[PDB]
Amino acid sequence: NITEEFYQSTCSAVSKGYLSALRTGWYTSVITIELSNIAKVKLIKQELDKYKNAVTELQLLMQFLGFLLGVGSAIASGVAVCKVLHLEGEVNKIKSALLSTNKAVVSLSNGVSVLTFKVLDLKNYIDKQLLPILNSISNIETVIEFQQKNNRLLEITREFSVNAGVTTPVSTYMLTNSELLSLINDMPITNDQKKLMSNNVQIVRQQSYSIMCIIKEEVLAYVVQLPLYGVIDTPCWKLHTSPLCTTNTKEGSNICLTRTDRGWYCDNAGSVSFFPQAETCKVQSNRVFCDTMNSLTLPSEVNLCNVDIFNPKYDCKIMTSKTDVSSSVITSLGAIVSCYGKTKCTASNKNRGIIKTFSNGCDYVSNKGVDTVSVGNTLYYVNKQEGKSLYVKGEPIINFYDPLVFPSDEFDASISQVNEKINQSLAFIRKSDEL
Amino acid sequence: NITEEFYQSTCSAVSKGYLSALRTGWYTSVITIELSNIAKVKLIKQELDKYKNAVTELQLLMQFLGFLLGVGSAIASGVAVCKVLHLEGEVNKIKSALLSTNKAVVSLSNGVSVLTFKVLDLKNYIDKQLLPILNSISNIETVIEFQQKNNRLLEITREFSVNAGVTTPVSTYMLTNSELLSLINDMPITNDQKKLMSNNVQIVRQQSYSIMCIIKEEVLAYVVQLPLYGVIDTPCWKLHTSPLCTTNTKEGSNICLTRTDRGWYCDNAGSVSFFPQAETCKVQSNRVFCDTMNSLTLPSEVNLCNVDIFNPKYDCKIMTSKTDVSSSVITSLGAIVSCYGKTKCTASNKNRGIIKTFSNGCDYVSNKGVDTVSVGNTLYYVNKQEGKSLYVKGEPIINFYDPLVFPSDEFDASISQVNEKINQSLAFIRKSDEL
Amino acid sequence: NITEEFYQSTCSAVSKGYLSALRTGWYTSVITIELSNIAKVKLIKQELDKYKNAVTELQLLMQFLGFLLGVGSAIASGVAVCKVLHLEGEVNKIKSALLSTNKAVVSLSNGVSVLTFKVLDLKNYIDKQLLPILNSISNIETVIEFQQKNNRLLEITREFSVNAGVTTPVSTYMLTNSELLSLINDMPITNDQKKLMSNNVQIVRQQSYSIMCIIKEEVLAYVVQLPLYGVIDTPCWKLHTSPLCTTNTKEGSNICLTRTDRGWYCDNAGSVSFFPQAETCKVQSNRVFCDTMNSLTLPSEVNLCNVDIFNPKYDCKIMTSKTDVSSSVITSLGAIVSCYGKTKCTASNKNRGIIKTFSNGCDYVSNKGVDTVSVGNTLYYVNKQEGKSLYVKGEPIINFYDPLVFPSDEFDASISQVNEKINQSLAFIRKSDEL
Ligand SMILES: O=c1n(Cc2nc3ccccc3n2CCCCO)c2cnccc2n1C1CC1
Repeated sequence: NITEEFYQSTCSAVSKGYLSALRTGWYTSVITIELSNIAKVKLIKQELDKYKNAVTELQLLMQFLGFLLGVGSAIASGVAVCKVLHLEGEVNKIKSALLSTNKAVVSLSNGVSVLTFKVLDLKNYIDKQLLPILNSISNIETVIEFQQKNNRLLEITREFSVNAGVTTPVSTYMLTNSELLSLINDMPITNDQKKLMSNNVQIVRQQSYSIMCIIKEEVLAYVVQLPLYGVIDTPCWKLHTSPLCTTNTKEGSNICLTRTDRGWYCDNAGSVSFFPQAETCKVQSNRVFCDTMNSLTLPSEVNLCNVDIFNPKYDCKIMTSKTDVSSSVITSLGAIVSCYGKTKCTASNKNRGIIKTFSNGCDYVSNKGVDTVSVGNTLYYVNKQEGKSLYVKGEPIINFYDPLVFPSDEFDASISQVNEKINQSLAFIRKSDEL
Repeated sequence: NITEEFYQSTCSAVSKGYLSALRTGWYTSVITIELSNIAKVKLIKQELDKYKNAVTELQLLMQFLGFLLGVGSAIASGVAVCKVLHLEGEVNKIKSALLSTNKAVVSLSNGVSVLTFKVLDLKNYIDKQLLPILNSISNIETVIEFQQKNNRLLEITREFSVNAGVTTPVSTYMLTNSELLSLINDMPITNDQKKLMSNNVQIVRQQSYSIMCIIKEEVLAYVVQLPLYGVIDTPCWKLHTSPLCTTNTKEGSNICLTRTDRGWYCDNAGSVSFFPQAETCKVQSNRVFCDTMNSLTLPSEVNLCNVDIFNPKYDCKIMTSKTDVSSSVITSLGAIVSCYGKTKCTASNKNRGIIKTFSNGCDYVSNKGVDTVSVGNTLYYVNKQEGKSLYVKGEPIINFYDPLVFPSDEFDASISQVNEKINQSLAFIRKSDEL
Repeated sequence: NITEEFYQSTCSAVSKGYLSALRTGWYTSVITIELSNIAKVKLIKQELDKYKNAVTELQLLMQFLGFLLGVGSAIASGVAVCKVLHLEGEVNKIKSALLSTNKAVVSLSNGVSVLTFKVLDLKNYIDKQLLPILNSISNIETVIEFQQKNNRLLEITREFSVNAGVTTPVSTYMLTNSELLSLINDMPITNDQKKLMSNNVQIVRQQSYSIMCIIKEEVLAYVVQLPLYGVIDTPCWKLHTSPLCTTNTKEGSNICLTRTDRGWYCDNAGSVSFFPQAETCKVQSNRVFCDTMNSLTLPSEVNLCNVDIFNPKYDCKIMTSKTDVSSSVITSLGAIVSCYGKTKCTASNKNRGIIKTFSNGCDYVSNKGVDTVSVGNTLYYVNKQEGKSLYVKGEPIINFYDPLVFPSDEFDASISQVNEKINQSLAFIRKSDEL
């Protein structure tokens, strides 16, 4: 299962063992609620005005390397469908197909065959239960049943109200679990995809959008926009990097280097999907949920940067500085510690206290027997996930650089770019020498 | 209406056709709820203890270029009013003016004439409905009416609880739609401003704050802080930029350049308001809602950077790198595609599939007939907004630069700054030549 | 109390007078709800199916200098406990200890002695109130009491549903105020710590996590993860910095410099905790709530950068540019104004209007008599906190630099790094001179 290697030479760690679940596409579907246009009945008269107020609100609704990412439009697929429902006869084409069945496909005269779904029939209820008796007296409940149907409308309306028509995650009121699962059952997708979504509906919900579309002809329509997971069960690995600095006694005489390529990496279609912001990803035990909108597509060679950062096949990205501050990175199965200067850095067991005091430099410790890590005044709990760690001994590459000609304000840089800068300044040095 | 030009020479696009709605100021108003200090009645006894618990909770409450932005204090206007209500007699000055009318102006003895507003009178209700009968028996409902008044208190209290006294957006419980609209009617603002806010109350709500102020003398007061839109119906345009790189076969021999000045631009008072984070802005069809807190004020000359980026009147901002990664930017009426290296970049129609395969470089495609764009493993839906696009053919300016003396780690840079760097290094070259 | 000095020489301001409250550790505790496994009764039959649906949802849940910060794992302490509850007999060890008392310590056979707490006993209720009568008829309410117990379950379930098992802030449904306060009473902490948390429960709530742990053996368990405030009542001060530029008439001939070390500073354990993102901190009157996860530990010498930025004991961090844009920073007791170019910058009184027009450069004004500040098209309200300001006159240090050899794209830089860059280029100049 989960494993982790630490590289002393580059102050970085890789956690492998994970399986992908990447949102690669969207599945849109039109969700409809049909509406009515209007002593134990005083309850019903109350709920009935809660009703009109919701309808009223609804009508008011009308009238390091992350900077390298592109810029999408997350709900462009859903709004594309909404804009079509505004065509005339298009709300009736839906209203007609959803007469004798609660789920139908409406060819929207735009290209898409959209799955339409009537989740709530208030129009029918109010007109075939409340309307005949509103012409004084109430039976049994009924009162209960209406309060339940209606409350859902109020919840949906409250969400669209506070979010100005677009919500996420998709609540159980936008789409109940039984509705969602039947939607999943009728998706043109592999059985693996269906079981993945069913075992993780709340994650699925979190990657979905609900877009308020239209109120017209006693019908409320919103578009639910669900994730397509086109990439599933491919290898994933997370890269943790921390500043690697020299440790000369004299303050400010030090140089530093950080691999800037931290994030999630997943094998994808012959390339590797890279996610520079490792919080656009959510881990569940050993399954990594990601969104390809927040990714770059890179050559698979990129993994060579961990094995060997000076390699000729991929140019590994680094940043440089003279800023030797202490800090820690909490990995999947341990902790990276960049201890510099006068800082007090330790690792501790819950019951025994400090078991390791860190030297200046960059070091690593596994969660096996260690509960917390301390850098300066910052206490970090480590992840207590079960796995195996490997410490890969090696000379910190920062020691291979002469501080005199080291370039120290590079951010969008790399190993070859830095060497190029060094060569250039050694050229100048050997040319003034001959003077 | 909406239109868009793409500039091949600078890998950028401008969407024009939009109308401004900029929050330029705040409108504060004190909102008050008067409180009471204490078999079908067992319901009322229940709601009455829900009441005391809310009061209890309430009392506990007491005792690219974005880095160039300034730093405001969003609720400083509202807290300014709150701090005054803590003066003595100031809660009574309010409580006295709101005796026979539900809406009054209280001169707060600080300068401001604040609009005071009593939205809920629980004190009166409990003491003139529940208190006389609590001395055993219940009439009719009444039970219903109290549950409704009280539920609002509980909703307001829940919001102030989970947000530690400051909430946004302002919910329909903080301020109902009928209350908000009457507030809007009595605002010292132009009719255009009133219709704008009325046609978009949920957006208005989203730009408002609710600040819990005080509980004192059987009175709950919070300050609602509503947006003033001082700039309305002025031209707006959004700028989309993407990395422009050379495309030499040999990996890593390439240079790149990105216009760093993407964002919203709105004509404002003889200058142009620039919003570097184009998600501090929300578009509704063709109206752009923005906040001037998140803006810079620039010369109107800034638009010349699109027509002609080498112009003498404004120095256009760019960043440089050697990092030729592929990506896409989804514009208002199409997509910009920066395809580099081995990446597979295409555009597709829903029903027909791939209709264009992109060459290495920077290119553009309109939403007219194109539904999705693909860069590497990333599928992007384009916006299906109705508009007209224009492709402005031109030589990519990156081809005008000799890679040998190109400065490649500039972020906070510009066209003239880069030329200055180039001149300097050509000076050195022509001085070593004469050796 | 609160005071503020402005430094004209470096365009910066320091607000002192604050007292710390730093989350330094976590306090975890297992919270349990015991569950049942199954005409006025039609209400109860309703609430009973709301019940089963919640249980159903719950079971589905199973199966400038911020870039210098380290990377923690916020809920690693809580999940550590959760993973233990999944051991066998571990849910029964809890269920057994919580038989005759509602609060017990369960030695989890892992090391920790965790505080276990049964907040809601639905199993007992349903089986000792509803189950004997479900074998037709209902007494009194009871109906009310069940609706209240059950509603809490539904609220807890709704939160865990929409947040996929991890929530924050911890709601009054996860943990009521009376439960929280008893938890606080039994914490191994100083009386100062207890009074601090009791006077600020909503802030405490905002720094807490609730982590859904397990459903097993008619028991629901979640881990509430509360903040430990190990540092309390130590001096804090916030640093405000703004761009300091030259003001030569000719556009683009100017140089700029910004102290990049803005944020919160708190005295902590012989060092100083620095918080580069001053919105990971929340002020309540004069108490600063912070999280040490978002901090660096620095030498106490760092405060010398305000007194004297050219000092030999700490190297003060600055960034440089040629980008002279106007902006403002709203401080605790006034405003910093960086006015450059053609921008219109003013300060105004509510009742009197413009009382100061700013010259080009960097200037400051206190909240005493000033209500708003205007830079370009941006209106800023100042904070109306009561305090004393001091303007420290001084030559802006930017005027000490020759523009010809000034390094203008440094971000991760400092005063000594810049001088070093200058010396190097003056070396080259004096060596070409002798030619
Ligand atoms: O995003 C960046 N940049 C880009 C960058 N370069 C610059 C040069 C001069 C002036 C400003 C510059 N900025 C803007 C940084 C604004 C952060 O709030 C960085 C440069 N050096 C070190 C870390 C950097 N990061 C971190 C990932 C957050």
